[PDB]
Amino acid sequence: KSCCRNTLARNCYNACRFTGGSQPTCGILCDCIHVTTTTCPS
Ligand SMILES: [Cl-]
Ligand SMILES: [Cl-]
Ligand SMILES: [Cl-]
Ligand code: NA
Ligand code: NA
Ligand code: NA
Repeated sequence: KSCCRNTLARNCYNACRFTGGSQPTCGILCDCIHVTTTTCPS
């Protein structure tokens, strides 16, 4: 349920997940967060 600060960080996150990274890992490595709601903070 991912949320990233910009598109460079977004690509970071998707590639991280695809090559085996857990949610918390990918959030840490790509400066992203996970929410239980339908939208992210600006
Ligand atoms: Cl996970
Ligand atoms: Cl991991
Ligand atoms: Cl997280
Ligand atoms: Na993964
Ligand atoms: Na984990
Ligand atoms: Na982790």
